[PDB]
Amino acid sequence: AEKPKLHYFNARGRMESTRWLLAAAGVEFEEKFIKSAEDLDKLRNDGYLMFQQVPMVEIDGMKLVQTRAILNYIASKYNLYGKDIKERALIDMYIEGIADLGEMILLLPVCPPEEKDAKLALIKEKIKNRYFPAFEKVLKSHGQDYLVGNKLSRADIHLVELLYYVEELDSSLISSFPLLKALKTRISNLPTVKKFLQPGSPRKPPMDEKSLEEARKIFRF
Amino acid sequence: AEKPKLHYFNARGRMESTRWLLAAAGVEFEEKFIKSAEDLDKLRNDGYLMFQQVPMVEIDGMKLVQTRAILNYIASKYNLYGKDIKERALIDMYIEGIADLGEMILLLPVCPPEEKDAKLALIKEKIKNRYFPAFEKVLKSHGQDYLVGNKLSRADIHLVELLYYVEELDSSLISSFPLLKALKTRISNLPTVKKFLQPGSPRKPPMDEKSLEEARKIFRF
Ligand SMILES: COc1ccc(CSC[C@H](NC(=O)CCCN)C(=O)NCC(=O)O)cc1
Ligand SMILES: COc1ccc(CSC[C@H](NC(=O)CCCN)C(=O)NCC(=O)O)cc1
Ligand SMILES: [Cl-]
Ligand SMILES: [Cl-]
Repeated sequence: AEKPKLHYFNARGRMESTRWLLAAAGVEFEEKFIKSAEDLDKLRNDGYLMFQQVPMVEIDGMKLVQTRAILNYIASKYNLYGKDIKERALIDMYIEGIADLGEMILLLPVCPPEEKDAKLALIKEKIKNRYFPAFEKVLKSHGQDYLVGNKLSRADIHLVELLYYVEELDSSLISSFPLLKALKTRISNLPTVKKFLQPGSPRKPPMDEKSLEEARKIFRF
Repeated sequence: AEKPKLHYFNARGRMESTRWLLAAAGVEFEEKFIKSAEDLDKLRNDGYLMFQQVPMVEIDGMKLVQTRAILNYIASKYNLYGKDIKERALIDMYIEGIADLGEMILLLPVCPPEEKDAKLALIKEKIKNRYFPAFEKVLKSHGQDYLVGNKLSRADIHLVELLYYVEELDSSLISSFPLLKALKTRISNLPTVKKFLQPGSPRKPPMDEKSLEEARKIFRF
């Protein structure tokens, strides 16, 4: 066959959820790091990018852009997208809420500086009052180890990734959600995830000021 | 099975793409209009909104929130999500680019007054240089009447819907893109879509200042 090839810059950004999903599925991948605007232009000029943007993933003869297109494909291929159309609907509903919260956290450092205090507070309010309660409620309702179908799915993976980012933001926020804490523990002990969490995997660190500036350069924003 | 029931306010907003897809599929549906913050609060209190937000669609016993979850389910249910995983990947890539552009357009009236003109100019540059070229290129690649698999899919529907919104912004934007023009025409003449475009359907008008203010009251922004 061949290893999926992930085109992005050397940072979490919009590619990190794909790294998590592939790693969780046990799929070895290669990365080709964009180091400059000229590298990105080369991808564009070569016809690699449908909308002149990355992430792009080379997989199974396709050149897929758009995070959701990439993740949907990987999830379906590796049986992490539930068993039927109704389980998929629960998965999609859950992971779109996850993606909303993740997007708020992702973009926080590019908030206008004058807006940062209020928005961080609103993110924390939403975690405590909206998102964490929603997921805790799902887990409490069925009492099962996984979010959907009593079986590992992408929803468990995407959620637990987000829990690591929320921990980085403020380690107290999960304190009143024992079922989310338990899910974090369980999923982090699955062999593929536990390996990804260990030093040496493709897992990327928090984006520092420098890495963000590098993004600003490469992507012209 | 129940008739799908769409919960939203009486406007396009985030529910319009669902109205388009159900109508195109020939699926009869009902709408219950949120008229006040109090109506929204009742749906929230009563447990029907996973993330305390609408759109919400009651379909097949589910209370589905998140537009992409709703659309993914409807598309699968009505054979508008292609015929295999690789077709779904093209569809997803295409409709995510459509959603990106649609989101820019949706949010224009909520731009700070002094940023709006520049935002519109940027949207127009993206239409002409990024998005319309990408979709024209797809249509020219196979020369067929539909974007994917030589068969109607959700991609054709979401795209043509967007072409109507672009027309409202500036009827000149499509002028250099004859294949998109022709898709607009053909999809608009499909019996179901034709009927949806005619008066007295659930299709919603452009949101005016009065409807935007109602949104501000109901959703408290
Ligand atoms: C907060 O950290 C980051 C770092 C990088 C990015 C940009 S990701 C690269 C970008 N892709 C997209 O915006 C795709 C979104 C599709 N829904 C990109 O390629 N930008 C170049 C461009 O748009 O011209 C965002 C936040
Ligand atoms: C430009 O016109 C509009 C009109 C209404 C809306 C808001 S749609 C209702 C809103 N839902 C969401 O934001 C869902 C997004 C999930 N990806 C909502 O229910 N707001 C209430 C709240 O968030 O508390 C946005 C632009
Ligand atoms: Cl993306
Ligand atoms: Cl939504």
